[PDB]
Amino acid sequence: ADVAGTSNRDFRGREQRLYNSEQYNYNNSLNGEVSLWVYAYYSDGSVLVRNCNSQYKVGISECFKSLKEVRVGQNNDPYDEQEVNNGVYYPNGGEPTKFHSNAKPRAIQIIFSPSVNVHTIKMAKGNSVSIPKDYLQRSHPWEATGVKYRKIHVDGEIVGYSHYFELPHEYNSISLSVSGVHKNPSSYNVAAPHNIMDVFQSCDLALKFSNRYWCELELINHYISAYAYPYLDINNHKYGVPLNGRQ
Amino acid sequence: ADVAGTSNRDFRGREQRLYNSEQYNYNNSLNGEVSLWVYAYYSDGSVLVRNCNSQYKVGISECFKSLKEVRVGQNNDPYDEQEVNNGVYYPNGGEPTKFHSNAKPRAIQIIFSPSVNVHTIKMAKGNSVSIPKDYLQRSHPWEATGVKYRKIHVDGEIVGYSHYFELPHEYNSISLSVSGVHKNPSSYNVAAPHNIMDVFQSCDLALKFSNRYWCELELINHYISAYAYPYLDINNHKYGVPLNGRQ
Amino acid sequence: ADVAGTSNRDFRGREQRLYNSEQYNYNNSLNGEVSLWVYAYYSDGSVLVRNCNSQYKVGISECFKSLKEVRVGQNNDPYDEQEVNNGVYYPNGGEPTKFHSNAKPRAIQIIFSPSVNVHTIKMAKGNSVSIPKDYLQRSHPWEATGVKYRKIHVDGEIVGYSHYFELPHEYNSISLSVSGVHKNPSSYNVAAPHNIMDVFQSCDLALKFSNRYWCELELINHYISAYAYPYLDINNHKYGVPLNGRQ
Ligand SMILES: Nc1nc2c(ncn2[C@@H]2O[C@H](COP(=O)(O)OP(=O)(O)OP(=O)(O)O)[C@@H](O)[C@H]2O)c(=O)[nH]1
Ligand SMILES: Nc1nc2c(ncn2[C@@H]2O[C@H](COP(=O)(O)OP(=O)(O)OP(=O)(O)O)[C@@H](O)[C@H]2O)c(=O)[nH]1
Ligand SMILES: Nc1nc2c(ncn2[C@@H]2O[C@H](COP(=O)(O)OP(=O)(O)OP(=O)(O)O)[C@@H](O)[C@H]2O)c(=O)[nH]1
Ligand SMILES: Nc1ncnc2c1ncn2[C@@H]1O[C@H](COP(=O)(O)OP(=O)(O)OP(=O)(O)O)[C@@H](O)[C@H]1O
Ligand SMILES: Nc1ncnc2c1ncn2[C@@H]1O[C@H](COP(=O)(O)OP(=O)(O)OP(=O)(O)O)[C@@H](O)[C@H]1O
Ligand SMILES: Nc1ncnc2c1ncn2[C@@H]1O[C@H](COP(=O)(O)OP(=O)(O)OP(=O)(O)O)[C@@H](O)[C@H]1O
Ligand SMILES: [Cl-]
Ligand SMILES: [Cl-]
Ligand SMILES: [Cl-]
Ligand SMILES: [Mg+2]
Ligand SMILES: [Mg+2]
Ligand SMILES: [Mg+2]
Repeated sequence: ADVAGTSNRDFRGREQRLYNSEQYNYNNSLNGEVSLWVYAYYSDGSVLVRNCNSQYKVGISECFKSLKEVRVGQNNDPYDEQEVNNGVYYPNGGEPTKFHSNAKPRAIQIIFSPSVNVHTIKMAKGNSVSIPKDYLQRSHPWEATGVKYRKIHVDGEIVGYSHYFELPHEYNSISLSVSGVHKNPSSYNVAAPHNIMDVFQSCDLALKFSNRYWCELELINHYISAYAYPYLDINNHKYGVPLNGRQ
Repeated sequence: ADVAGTSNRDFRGREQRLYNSEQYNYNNSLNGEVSLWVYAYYSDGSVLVRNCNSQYKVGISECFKSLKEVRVGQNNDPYDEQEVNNGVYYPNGGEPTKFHSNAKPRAIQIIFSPSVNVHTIKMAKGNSVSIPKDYLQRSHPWEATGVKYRKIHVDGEIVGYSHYFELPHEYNSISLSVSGVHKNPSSYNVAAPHNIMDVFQSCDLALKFSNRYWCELELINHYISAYAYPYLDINNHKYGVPLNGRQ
Repeated sequence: ADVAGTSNRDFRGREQRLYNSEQYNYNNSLNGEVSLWVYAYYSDGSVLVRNCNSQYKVGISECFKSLKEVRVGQNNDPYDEQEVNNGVYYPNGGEPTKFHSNAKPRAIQIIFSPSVNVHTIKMAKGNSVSIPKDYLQRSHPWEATGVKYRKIHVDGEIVGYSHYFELPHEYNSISLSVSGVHKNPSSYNVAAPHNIMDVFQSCDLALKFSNRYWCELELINHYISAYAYPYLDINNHKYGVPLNGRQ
């Protein structure tokens, strides 16, 4: 046989490159996943991830309470934190023993898989009682924020998209929903009658994941890297696995 | 300049009236919210609200368990109340220490924003195991109850719609889902192929809110009134903010 | 009058047969329910049921954590079980006091009502972090498993469909979503524009039920049999109520 890495008959080499290319392009096919991660960062350094993986379109919807840090199996002062909720839903509306709950997110990162079309991204960053813009009567139910999404590049390939905003002020008390649609460069509407019921089933079939990791290092190591997910850390370091045309 | 309140050149006055009119009519545009509140009233006077706010259509789905009173951070006798659940799912099916759980709702109020079309309202008021009408085989999955919805009028304007039913009998053990569609007097189908994927995204983007307020006064003060929501209290008093054509 | 059971004028007899036939065929009409049960079996003999009942289509979506046994109001070692979660999401990723959590399901049974079309059934049996097939890039978001569904026959009638798989190995750590579409032998697309918004409302109106029964006997007695649901027990015994053309 020919010698490895010296000719066009390194079929092992060609097959490796095709395997990676097939995965990248399958993901971008209408058969492929579109994935969304919402990361809530807490002052103790831990990070809640909410993930959804689905065909055609994907989303996550959270309220003020559901974004708050919960240390499973540890003390979370639930009565006091309910009083925090009451005090955040209406000024002077509760009697907690604290001014600022350390369970409040300090920041949010939204990351999409590279199979999203950024022009379809929508976000409702609402107030603490789940209104998009102060009052329902004046609220568009979303903002289209795609132009703010940064490309996560690795080795010249887009491995994902990130929108990051901090919540450093005392009044940064939010509710949050996010939605994105899978790329479709064809003119075949996946939600027209020939395929519409499959998009309804995709709403059923969407897989969700949630966990609170004790720090960003642990998240990077045992979540992001373990499962070939894209990420951007606090030092602007990019994570992900480039696949198209690559060995 | 002209003197305030004496001529057609009170532009401040005209702008105020337009601001309010724009909010009312924006809410009724296809860009606007449609909102649903389900209020569960408990014997201790507290009130659970479940709220969802979304474009195009909106709904809430609850089971017997999820409607039960939960006092966050206080004693809820969870084992005993699981035995209540077992005893309510099947007669003589549990061993709780009580005949009637005070966590059971005594009444339900359903309120829609004025941007709902009442002809589209649907409700599945089911039994304790989440069947609409005793057995699945005979169950239509909803009832269309719009004709029972009362207009909440303030200053001659419809600020919302209410359907209220008490659950005063021991056998009033329910599951509950409710759905309504945003007004659309145009013939443009928001869920036809030109816009269908946006209605799917609206399912993602819908913002939800839940809280248990200690009484109806507190609910009126720090929830309803605070956020310009419609309401009807036990004394048939109407709450809401009239906007169309008004300063 | 004629004597009972001796002539074609036993109208009581004819009405009984029609009552049962009407229920069976109503269930199969587009007005009827389609229902899904996911049963998670635990080593202590208890069984979690997740049920959804809806028009047009139905589904259930669970993650690794949500399938785990929870004994309401009893000790569940929540910190230790969070460490189990960490150790199952990534090998050697936690520090629980155990090798195998007895809260892990030992098996799953999926049962559909007889009103499902088995060709529409889809399942995403994913890994512990809610990826269908190890990595998102290579994942079709479902498998179509209808050919594996067994008919639950009683008295020669199909009363439901079952797919059952055990999880007996230590590496059988899963996430799970399932979806099925209601029979529609007509060419009228229930999700084409004439009726599409009603299918969106059906997503709102779907009723859900969850409970953990202490054993299969109790499940059979107070859940399955009580509410005329189909079932298949560990001894391959079939349960359900035959209705079509029957008294
Ligand atoms: N492209 C490129 N890579 C370099 C160079 N010098 C060092 N490198 C490293 O080599 C890596 C690329 O190697 P290859 O993947 O084999 O080269 P390639 O440009 O991708 O070409 P093919 O994969 O064969 O089509 C990069 O990730 C760099 O870190 C250079 O001059 N050009
Ligand atoms: N319309 C009306 N309001 C009265 C009358 N007497 C007292 N009011 C009070 O005045 C309020 C209405 O005042 P306005 O809003 O300035 O009058 P309007 O009828 O709405 O007329 P415009 O807003 O200028 O178009 C009502 O809410 C009443 O409580 C009356 O005779 N007619
Ligand atoms: N069909 C049938 N059933 C039998 C026979 N012997 C005993 N059985 C029992 O009788 C039951 C059926 O009785 P029926 O329902 O009155 O008879 P059928 O065949 O359904 O006929 P119709 O309901 O009158 O149309 C079955 O469930 C059997 O358990 C037999 O020879 N033929
Ligand atoms: N020294 C080099 N000279 C020429 N091309 C390079 C070199 N290093 C990498 N490349 C190529 O440049 C392209 C972009 O790779 P690069 O490493 O810059 O991506 P990146 O990870 O986004 O970079 P960075 O994260 O440092 O901004 C790839 O096609 C890669 O093969
Ligand atoms: N004394 C009055 N004479 C004439 N018109 C009035 C008077 N008070 C209010 N109105 C007008 O009548 C219309 C209805 O207002 P009204 O106060 O009756 O509404 P409402 O809050 O639904 O009343 P209620 O709650 O007392 O039944 C409004 O256009 C308002 O401007
Ligand atoms: N002894 C019998 N002779 C003839 N027909 C019978 C007899 N018993 C039942 N049947 C008929 O046969 C058909 C199938 O009934 P059967 O009792 O076999 O259903 P099944 O409950 O699926 O059976 P099994 O669970 O024992 O496999 C029905 O129409 C029934 O009326
Ligand atoms: Cl494709
Ligand atoms: Cl419009
Ligand atoms: Cl029909
Ligand atoms: Mg290369
Ligand atoms: Mg006026
Ligand atoms: Mg018979």
